[PDB]
Amino acid sequence: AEYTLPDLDWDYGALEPHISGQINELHHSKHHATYVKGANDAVAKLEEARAKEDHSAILLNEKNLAFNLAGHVNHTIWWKNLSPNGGDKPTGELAAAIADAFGSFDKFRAQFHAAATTVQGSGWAALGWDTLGNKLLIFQVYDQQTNFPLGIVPLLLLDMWEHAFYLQYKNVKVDFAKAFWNVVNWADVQSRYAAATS
Amino acid sequence: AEYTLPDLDWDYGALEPHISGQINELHHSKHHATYVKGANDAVAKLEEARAKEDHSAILLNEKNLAFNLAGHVNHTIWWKNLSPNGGDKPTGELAAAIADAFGSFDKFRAQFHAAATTVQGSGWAALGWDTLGNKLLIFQVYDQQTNFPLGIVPLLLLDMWEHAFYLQYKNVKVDFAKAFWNVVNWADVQSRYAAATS
Amino acid sequence: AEYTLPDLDWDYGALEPHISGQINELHHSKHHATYVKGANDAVAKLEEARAKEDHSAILLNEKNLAFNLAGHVNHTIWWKNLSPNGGDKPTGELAAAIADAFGSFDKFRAQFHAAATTVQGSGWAALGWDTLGNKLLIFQVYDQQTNFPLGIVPLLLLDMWEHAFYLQYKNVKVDFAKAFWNVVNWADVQSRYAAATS
Amino acid sequence: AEYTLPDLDWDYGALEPHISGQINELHHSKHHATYVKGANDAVAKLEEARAKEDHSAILLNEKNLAFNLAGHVNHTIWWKNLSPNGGDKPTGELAAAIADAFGSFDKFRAQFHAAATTVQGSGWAALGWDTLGNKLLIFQVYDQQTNFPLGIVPLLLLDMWEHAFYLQYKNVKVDFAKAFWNVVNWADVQSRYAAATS
Ligand SMILES: [Fe+3]
Ligand SMILES: [Fe+3]
Ligand SMILES: [Fe+3]
Ligand SMILES: [Fe+3]
Repeated sequence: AEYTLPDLDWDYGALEPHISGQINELHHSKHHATYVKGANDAVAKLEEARAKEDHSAILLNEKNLAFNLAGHVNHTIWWKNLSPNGGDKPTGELAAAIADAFGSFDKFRAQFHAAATTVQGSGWAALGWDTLGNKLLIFQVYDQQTNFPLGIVPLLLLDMWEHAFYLQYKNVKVDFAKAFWNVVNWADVQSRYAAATS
Repeated sequence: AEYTLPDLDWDYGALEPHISGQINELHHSKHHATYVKGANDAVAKLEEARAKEDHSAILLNEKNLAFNLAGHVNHTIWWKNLSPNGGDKPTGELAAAIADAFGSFDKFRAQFHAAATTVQGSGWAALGWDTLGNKLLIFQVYDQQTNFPLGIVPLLLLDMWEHAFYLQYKNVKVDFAKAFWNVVNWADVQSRYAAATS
Repeated sequence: AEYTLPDLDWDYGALEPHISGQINELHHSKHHATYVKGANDAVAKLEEARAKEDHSAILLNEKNLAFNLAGHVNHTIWWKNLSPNGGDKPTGELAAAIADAFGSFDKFRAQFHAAATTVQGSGWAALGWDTLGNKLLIFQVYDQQTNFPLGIVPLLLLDMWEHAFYLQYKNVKVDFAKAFWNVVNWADVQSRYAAATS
Repeated sequence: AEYTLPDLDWDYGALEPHISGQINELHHSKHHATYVKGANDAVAKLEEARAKEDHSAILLNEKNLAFNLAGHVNHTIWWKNLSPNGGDKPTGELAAAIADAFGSFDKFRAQFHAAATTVQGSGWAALGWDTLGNKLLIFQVYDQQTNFPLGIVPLLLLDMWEHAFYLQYKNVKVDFAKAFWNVVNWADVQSRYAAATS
């Protein structure tokens, strides 16, 4: 049926001071809200293309279908990764996963931070699981749909779009990508991981 | 451990006349061969970055890791999708999947063809399963790692890179994307699908 | 010698209420400031690559050289296009240029607005002169360095990066791309045009 | 008026053995031929959009207008840069330009080669003149329209698209990017340069 904008497991301001409630609202209710509709639209148009056997604009339908389903898919997980009782570090299976995968949790943080802070333009930092080589990796996502292989299982995302922190951190993304760690929903992450390795 | 170039379930010329044996060789032994090594390299470099806690070139490591693991991941499936005893149409569960998903198998072919034939530059045509909205969709992949959402399960791919058909079809990709259907490994596709819906 | 961040021909708040002084500062002193240094860096690195005859990271040097020189080049013109005594419409030669080129000034505005408001991610709207076919065209720039032909002469740019209006307009870029017209430096534009046709 | 496919200043095989006559034909008469029409089309469509004040597909019109005018613009210069009586090295003003700009002609070759040989996917290697910082630089062009700043003056291009050498060199682009130098039209380059500095 249709894609729909999902509910937060918390109150828009749950995250201060690390993330502005202000931001959360706009993000969820505005920006997510949107991808959810483009998503639905593009699908719709393909529906119609095929029904009229006219794929003149195929290039454009695949690009909008890609772009919104993708922002929709990342913003959904972004929410789940966030949490007011989140923070510290991962434990057990995931935590181990991490150190063998990146040496230590700090090693991983580090790279994750670099990943995120150097996107040239819009983008995201993502920890995904490689079913290919059963590895744990970090990709630097450009925009919402580019720069990683098909089949990767997402684990922890961190929105680096300017609308993700400009109201608060302004031009200092560095500060925002730091704050980020203080609300990370490790639980959600650990679940995501278990499932993917299963 | 490392990524490795996989073995074909057939003899390089199994596919004539639809695809030149010549091509298959070059493709497998040359082009795939390569992505498999970049893949391994980029991983390696990240290993080293972190070990030297120097992520100055993070942008470049994530881009090479993305680009080769991605060509590696697509060329692997590309092989499996191909088959000398392949062809005709899908049956059962997948075949049904298809008609409710794109109206008919011809409707789907059509769109799939358009998808593929209009890439602006390098690229691929891909049928992937949406775990999000449990849908069956077609994406137009640019290069090897761009233009589709994270978490999509690949089902049927069709390499549209010039090195995929220039020796044979020259500038007429249209002809090649047609021939394509005659060696499609529906079996492989139907399996891929069952698994993803499971 | 080096690229340098240029001086504004006005006071940071000259532009309210159409553009926040706040924004102008950040933009100029922060974001521009930056591209000007990446610009200088990347150049520097190429200098060094060649001096050590090691172009292992060529991919990355060309990408940073492209990306910063490009943001540097667009933000420079962006400033010049802006003006507190700007506005209304173009006159004379340019104004004529425009109507034969896009039918009317409103026709052109319209398209220019659409151009800008639909970028998928970072980007800009640009009016450039085609020395090829001596035409006047509008391109939709992605990020800072992609989506237009080599040799185009820039005439009027409009920054659509989220950091260009989020503090003020928040998620409503539409509103910002409207306000835009009220400070357009037609004079600067008309000069730019004369020169290019010469 | 319209963009038109230009005439070569030589016979399709003028370039063997360095470039296959076969290739030249296909390239000129097929691939160029095409960009010249997309070019004309996209323009046409914008014409129509505006006439119907319907810019729903603006994203797609700007992308096709960008992509074909760009391949059209690069392939045009590509022809001019090529020459049967070409080769050796540049002289006078340009030659000097080069050594102060990249240290030596070999330093420049080197970087130019690296530039070209590592494109990830489609792309080109380009020497352009920076009116910004009056510099001489090399950019790595992705596809046909991405990866360099607006306002760069093209000087020497080298098509790295697979259809530019696969028939001949197959997967060994390295060999082709070498051969390249043997037909470079320095004259054309030296003129291009004089003009740009003027
Ligand atoms: Fe976002
Ligand atoms: Fe391939
Ligand atoms: Fe900006
Ligand atoms: Fe070409």
